[PDB]
Amino acid sequence: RWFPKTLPCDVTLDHVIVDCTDKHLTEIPGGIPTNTTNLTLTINHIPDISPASFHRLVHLVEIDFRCNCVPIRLGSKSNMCPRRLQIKPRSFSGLTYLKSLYLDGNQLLEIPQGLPPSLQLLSLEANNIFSIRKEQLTELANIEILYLGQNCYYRNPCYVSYSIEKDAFLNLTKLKVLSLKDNNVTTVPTVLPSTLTELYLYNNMIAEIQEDDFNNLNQLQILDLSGNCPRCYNAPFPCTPCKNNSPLQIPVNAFDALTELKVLRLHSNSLQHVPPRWFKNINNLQELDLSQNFLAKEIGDAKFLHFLPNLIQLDLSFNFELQVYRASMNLSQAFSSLKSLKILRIRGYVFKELKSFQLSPLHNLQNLEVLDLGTNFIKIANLSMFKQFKRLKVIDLSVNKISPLYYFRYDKYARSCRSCYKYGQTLDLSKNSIFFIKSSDFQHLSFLKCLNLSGNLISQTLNGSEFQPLAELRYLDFSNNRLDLLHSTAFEELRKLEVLDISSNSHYFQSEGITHMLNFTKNLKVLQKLMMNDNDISSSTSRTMESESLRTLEFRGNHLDVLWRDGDNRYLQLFKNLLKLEELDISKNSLSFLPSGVFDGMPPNLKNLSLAKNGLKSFIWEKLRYLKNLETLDLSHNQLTTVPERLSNCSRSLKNLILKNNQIRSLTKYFLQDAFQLRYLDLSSNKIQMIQKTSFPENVLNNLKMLLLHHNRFLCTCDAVWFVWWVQHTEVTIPYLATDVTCVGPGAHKGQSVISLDLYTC
Amino acid sequence: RWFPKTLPCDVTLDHVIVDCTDKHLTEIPGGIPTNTTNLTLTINHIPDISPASFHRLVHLVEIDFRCNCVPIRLGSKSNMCPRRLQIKPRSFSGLTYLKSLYLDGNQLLEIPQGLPPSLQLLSLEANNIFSIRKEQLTELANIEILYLGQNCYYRNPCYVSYSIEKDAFLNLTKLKVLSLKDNNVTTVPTVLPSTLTELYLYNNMIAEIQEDDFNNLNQLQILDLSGNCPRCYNAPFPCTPCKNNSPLQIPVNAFDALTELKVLRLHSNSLQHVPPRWFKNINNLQELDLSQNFLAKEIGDAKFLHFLPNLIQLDLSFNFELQVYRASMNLSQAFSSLKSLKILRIRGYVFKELKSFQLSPLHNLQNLEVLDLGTNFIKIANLSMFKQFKRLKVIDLSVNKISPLYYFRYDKYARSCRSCYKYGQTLDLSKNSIFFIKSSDFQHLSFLKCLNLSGNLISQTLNGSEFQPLAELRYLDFSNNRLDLLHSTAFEELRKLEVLDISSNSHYFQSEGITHMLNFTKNLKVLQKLMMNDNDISSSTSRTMESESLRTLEFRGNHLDVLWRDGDNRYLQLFKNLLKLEELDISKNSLSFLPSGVFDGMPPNLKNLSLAKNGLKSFIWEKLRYLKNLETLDLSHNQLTTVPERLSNCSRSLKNLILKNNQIRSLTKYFLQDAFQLRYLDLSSNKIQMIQKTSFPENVLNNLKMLLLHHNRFLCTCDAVWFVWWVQHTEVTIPYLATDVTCVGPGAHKGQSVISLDLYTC
RNA sequence: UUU
RNA sequence: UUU
Ligand SMILES: *[C@@H]1O[C@H](CO)[C@@H](O[C@@H]2O[C@H](CO)[C@@H](O)[C@H](O)[C@H]2NC(C)=O)[C@H](O)[C@H]1NC(C)=O
Ligand SMILES: *[C@@H]1O[C@H](CO)[C@@H](O[C@@H]2O[C@H](CO)[C@@H](O)[C@H](O)[C@H]2NC(C)=O)[C@H](O)[C@H]1NC(C)=O
Ligand SMILES: C=CCn1c(=O)n([C@@H]2O[C@H](CO)[C@@H](O)[C@H]2O)c2nc(N)[nH]c(=O)c21
Ligand SMILES: C=CCn1c(=O)n([C@@H]2O[C@H](CO)[C@@H](O)[C@H]2O)c2nc(N)[nH]c(=O)c21
Ligand SMILES: *[C@@H]1O[C@H](CO)[C@@H](O)[C@H](O)[C@H]1NC(C)=O
Ligand SMILES: *[C@@H]1O[C@H](CO)[C@@H](O)[C@H](O)[C@H]1NC(C)=O
Ligand SMILES: *[C@@H]1O[C@H](CO)[C@@H](O)[C@H](O)[C@H]1NC(C)=O
Ligand SMILES: *[C@@H]1O[C@H](CO)[C@@H](O)[C@H](O)[C@H]1NC(C)=O
Ligand SMILES: *[C@@H]1O[C@H](CO)[C@@H](O)[C@H](O)[C@H]1NC(C)=O
Ligand SMILES: *[C@@H]1O[C@H](CO)[C@@H](O)[C@H](O)[C@H]1NC(C)=O
Repeated sequence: RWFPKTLPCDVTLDHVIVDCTDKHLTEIPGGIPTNTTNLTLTINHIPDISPASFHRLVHLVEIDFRCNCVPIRLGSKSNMCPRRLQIKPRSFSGLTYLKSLYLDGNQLLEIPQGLPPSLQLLSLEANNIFSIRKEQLTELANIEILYLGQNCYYRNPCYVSYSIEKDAFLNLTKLKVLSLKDNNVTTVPTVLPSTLTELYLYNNMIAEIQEDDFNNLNQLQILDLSGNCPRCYNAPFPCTPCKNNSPLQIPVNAFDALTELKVLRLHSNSLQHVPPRWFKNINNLQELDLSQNFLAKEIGDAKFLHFLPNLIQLDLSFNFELQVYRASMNLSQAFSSLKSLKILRIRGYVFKELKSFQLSPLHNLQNLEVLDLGTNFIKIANLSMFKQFKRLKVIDLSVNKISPLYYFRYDKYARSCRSCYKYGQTLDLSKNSIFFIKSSDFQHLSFLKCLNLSGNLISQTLNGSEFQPLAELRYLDFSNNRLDLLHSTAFEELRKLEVLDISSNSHYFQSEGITHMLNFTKNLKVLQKLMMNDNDISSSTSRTMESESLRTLEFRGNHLDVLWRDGDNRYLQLFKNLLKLEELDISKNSLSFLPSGVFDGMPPNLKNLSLAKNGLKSFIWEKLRYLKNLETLDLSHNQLTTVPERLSNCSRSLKNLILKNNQIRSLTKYFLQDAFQLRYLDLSSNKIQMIQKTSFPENVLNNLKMLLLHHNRFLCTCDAVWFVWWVQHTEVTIPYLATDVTCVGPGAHKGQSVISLDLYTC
Repeated sequence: RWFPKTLPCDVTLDHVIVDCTDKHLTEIPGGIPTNTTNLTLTINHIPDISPASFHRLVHLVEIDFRCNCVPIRLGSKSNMCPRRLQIKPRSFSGLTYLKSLYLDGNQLLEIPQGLPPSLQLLSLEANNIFSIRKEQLTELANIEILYLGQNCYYRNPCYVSYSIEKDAFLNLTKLKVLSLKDNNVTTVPTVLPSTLTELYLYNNMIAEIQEDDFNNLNQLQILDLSGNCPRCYNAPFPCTPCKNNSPLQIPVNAFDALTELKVLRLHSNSLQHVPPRWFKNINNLQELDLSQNFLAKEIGDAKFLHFLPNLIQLDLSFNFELQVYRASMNLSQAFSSLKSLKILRIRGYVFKELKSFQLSPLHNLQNLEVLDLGTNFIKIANLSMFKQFKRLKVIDLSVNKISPLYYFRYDKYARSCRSCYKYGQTLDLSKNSIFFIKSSDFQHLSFLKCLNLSGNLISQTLNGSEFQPLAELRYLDFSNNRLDLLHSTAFEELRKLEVLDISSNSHYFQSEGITHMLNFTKNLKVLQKLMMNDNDISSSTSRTMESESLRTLEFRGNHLDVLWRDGDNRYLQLFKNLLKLEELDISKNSLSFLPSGVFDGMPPNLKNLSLAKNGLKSFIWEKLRYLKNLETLDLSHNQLTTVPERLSNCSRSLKNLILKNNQIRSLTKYFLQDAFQLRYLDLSSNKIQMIQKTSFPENVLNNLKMLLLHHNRFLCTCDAVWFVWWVQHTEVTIPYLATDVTCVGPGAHKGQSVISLDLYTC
């Protein structure tokens, strides 16, 4: 480079994007390009905005000035904002091309004035604005999107009811989206402009809908009235219900004007009845969320479903009656109306026994993909019943009591300041009480692609006779179980098995004297991936694992340290006969060193090797000559103190060397000499002081995709003159260059960034 | 003190004990007291011993010079010993009073010569000495104890058979203890001096005992011949069996001379028969270890037990037949002979069903205390059977398959280089497959004091009707289960319950929508201690826990960070009504801060409080005024950067302040002013540079039991003059004062210990 | 850093 | 650091 970075911001270029997110700034920086279209300054501590702020920046279409002063309870309690953001007059009115402005999370007291007529989007979430006046909104003639939420709630209280003048929004003739969520609003702020497409009014104090409230809103596609007269039972937040357990009162004709309506969410409204009359003039409804109400009875009746032939998703989760364990699930025949239904969820209805007939109302739903009966405390269920449901993508019985955060969020859509479904048909029996299994349990289920048994009781000496019906099965998640690997024939029946997870089945590996057989993988002739993480495996009766197919083995969280104890050669070839193995994760095996033999004993095609988080205190680098196809080596989070004298005499194939979080204090004189194949190198979080040219030749350095250097101990004396220069001028990506690549001394420069460092005197 | 305090060694004083264990020394230090009786230099890197080594140290009775050069595979692989310890002539022969010498782990090639005639004990374990000659042993006329083991085994191989000359030990007329374990010895080194009391010959290549091998050893109390013709099945180390699965051959009359013999260990000898004839002349046998042999059949017969009326412990663990799941436990009636038996262990016999009668041979054993049938894969057992065994201290069924390292060590006695039994009768059902429970399961067991159900399947909504027979129960370990705390009546039946462990029952706390009732503790009117660690508790339907009795609550590894989320007051009194609570562990709750109300909401008698390992980034010290009985505060492993301006305006009662492992860079000007009650203060592993007198006044400092200062960033300039002086002269214990309390600068003194620092120039 |  |  002719001139160094200097600017503390990622200047991408598409549109000219300047991104100064979380750069510990107290002023907008100098040097921002004149052609800047989008400028982001979110999470900084810039205490004011003036006409100087954006003076030259005439082509700005977007300003993201979020979270420079987030409200006290929302922010960090180490770094509390002492004084609200100040916005002086005239700061925005120069900006003719400005289309989006984001001033959320700045403790603003009022809608900021003097905004340009070009503005289409204004976002003021998480401020202290709880009174909307018509006069304050006339600057927004041309506004289309308006976020006003999260200014009066339990985490950012205003201590009063929210106030919106009569007809405040009406003369916003182009307004499409309006969000007043999380605000302590008491009524729908009539009259609303008919142009509205989305209206978010959830988590508020609206006790009633008047029948003229949505009179003119023909174009409305999304309505959310959730959390008004909330159902408070086991709320993980402060929850005040409406008096007498009352519901949100919605006149039978309240929706008659909403012809175009695609999404209606009535989550947590304490509803007991879903009067069919609501939906008379709503033909095209696609999505209905009725979760967290009191509709256990209404689900038996449910006449309203007769008016919903277009409905793709219906949510009836968490409608149980308190203190009531129903013996079964009374589903309405009405459900058969729901011709278009792709997704149905009925978690938290709370019943003991599921029988095949209770689901009969759904048998003809042609488009049905997802049936979710999770978290129902179901104790009894003949799983063969799902023979009818071969066409379903997912059948979720997760969290039950079978044995042969989302619904409880306050605001799941809240914005920040910053799987095996793809294998085919899936039956999720996770987190259930299944202690024993046998073939009959899976009879008529030969269609299943993924079976999830994670988090059951299964404490069984699997012999190959247990999943015998499941010959289409590609994925078995057997994690968080108590597999007893006595027989090498475990899992051999699953002849189509591509992926097996036996992670966190440590129980029986923790006790001495117990025969385990890790050689069970010869039998599984299509197995691509095996996960046996966190099993505490320190003993094995067989001494090799063999497979012709296995590409990936995750072996983290075991005791290879015991198996490879110095002077015990028995297990040095444990992975040798995994002949296709490209990827081996042996991180967290409390390996303080590697005996000779470990690398010779690796399989031939090893591409990607993780020894992360072991406590490695030493490492013979020369032994990487045995791993002739090695491309990524992960030695992160260890106690290594030195790099090889010559990486090119260790491994000519290595592209990615991860050394972050070690105890390296310098580099060897010719470290990277000749390592032309190297592309990525992470030396971050070490204790390096100096780096000379001999170690980091330009030949090799300038071909790196990335070089990570942050969190070291750089000495910024005139001995550092080459490195400081090189960093300052190189094209090579070096993340955190303007935040965490800093000098620690000498004196003057202590704390100073290497990129700002001007060492004239040399 | 008049003089620092410069020797790098704990000078205890009883006998004058000088201990320089692990002090990174390369020479014996100067200044060792002339009256030194015991000197320890184990784990250092002192490369030789000379007549200078001990010149002045004339009263020495013991030298522990262990592990200054441990063998390559036994030692650290970062810091491998480059060259064996050298012992020059005349180094020991000045020491007239020397009685013990420990030169283990120094890579010595030969028994060191020139030793004094006063010497009673010589230890040479973990060296490279594998040939014993008579000539080399004549210096030891007066030796009583001789450790020669661990010079030829898989971890420290000599590559040949061990050699002992005929009659090598015979002219050691005072020899009592001789250890040749772990040595590749092929025969008992005859003839042995009759004076031998203990003889350790385990883990060797001894295929046969000749009948003259122990002819003259009337005084022998302990014999160990274990691991000779080892049973190699699931050995966690390299194990070579005798050919044809042969046993260690022991002539029927081999023990006839051993009249005094108290302990006989025949562990891992591949024995099939225990011929009664062995024990004909051994009256007083107290301890017999027959574990890891092939005695499944012999246990049915077992005629030899008839000759063992004095036997206190019998071990028959791990004798199962490979590939054989016995339907029951064929115990001999012979067992009834064992009148004196206190402890019996029969782990790893491997059977399916235990019935009450199989134990009938033991019914009259009056002195029986411990019956251990662990690790037997027992699937069925009526636990009421133990009605007969009310007099037993412990009944261990740990590691089984019931549902209504030790035996596998190489050398368990190997030396290093450095519970609820007390409640009464105990039934350990740990690590079993018990999924459901009910009252009948515990019928006739009302005698039990401690029940251990740790590590079962138990996934049940305990209602108070499950342990109803157990009214003497003082201790329930319910850990590593799946408690479902739906009912507040859980555990109320156990009216004598002093201690309850529901730790690591996180399963059902990890899923949303599930009602949990932490208020179950009101009912339990004698409960002293409750452990509910590692439960992931982030949701609770009740908002208080009440108890009149509870002294200790361990709540580590939960989510108080969610329960006390800023702006949610509901849980701020969660512990208030634990009225007798003296001790609260709320470490590992990922608490980045504490909201106001947390300390006002603590119970009145809180004495010690742990907030360790939370990520605390700040802390209002002034709110410790609410904890008027606080005595220990543990804020270790957090991100705190400052201490209070005045600890005495925060808490006048605090005795023990633990601040280790934080980010403190300086102290407040008057930190400890007036804090006369303070006794312990740990400031170790921070980033402190200077400490002035104003912060650490003498009147407060000199009353400390302990002050921890290591692993800081001390700047050793003339500004440090008071602190360097104070550290140098004080009586107050400061651990690691000569190892990890060091200057980091300026220049000259970088790395130097504060205690050696001479500041004349200031 | 003899397990 | 809007969950
Ligand atoms: C939502 O508005 C209500 C009232 O309209 C606020 O509740 C009042 O709070 C003040 C100060 O705490 C009390 O003195 C009053 O008793 C309350 N009035 C009524 C009528 O209930 C509430 O604080 C607002 N919510 C938030 C989160 O700010
Ligand atoms: C124990 O002694 C045997 C000799 O009985 C040693 O085994 C020899 O090892 C060398 C390796 O260099 C072989 O070439 C010999 O042929 C082996 N001989 C036999 C008879 O097995 C053994 O190494 C010794 N054990 C240890 C642990 O040092
Ligand atoms: C087969 C049922 C009981 N069983 C058993 O006899 N054995 C035998 O126990 C011994 C140790 O595993 C061996 O003889 C082995 O074959 C067992 N080993 C394991 N791991 N699990 C069992 O359920 C079990
Ligand atoms: C009691 C039998 C089934 N059951 C139940 O009805 N409930 C009810 O389900 C709802 C959620 O826990 C509540 O109404 C609760 O009372 C349950 N809650 C838990 N935690 N565990 C059960 O086994 C269970
Ligand atoms: C830039 O701004 C426009 C309008 O605000 C927006 O639609 C676009 O996605 C923004 N692009 C980026 C990368 O921020
Ligand atoms: C199985 O269920 C658990 C939830 O209990 C989930 O974490 C996991 O991703 C699921 N497994 C797969 C393969 O989808
Ligand atoms: C697995 O291991 C043992 C040898 O330790 C052997 O008995 C068994 O037959 C092997 N089986 C397979 C399927 O590889
Ligand atoms: C000191 O040495 C004697 C004799 O060698 C020994 O018996 C004694 O226990 C040792 N004491 C201590 C405190 O190490
Ligand atoms: C219960 O059993 C486990 C062994 O599985 C043990 O760790 C624990 O200490 C035992 N509990 C008590 C209270 O002794
Ligand atoms: C608190 O009590 C004592 C200090 O008196 C200490 O031994 C104990 O381990 C401490 N534990 C916790 C959890 O605070």
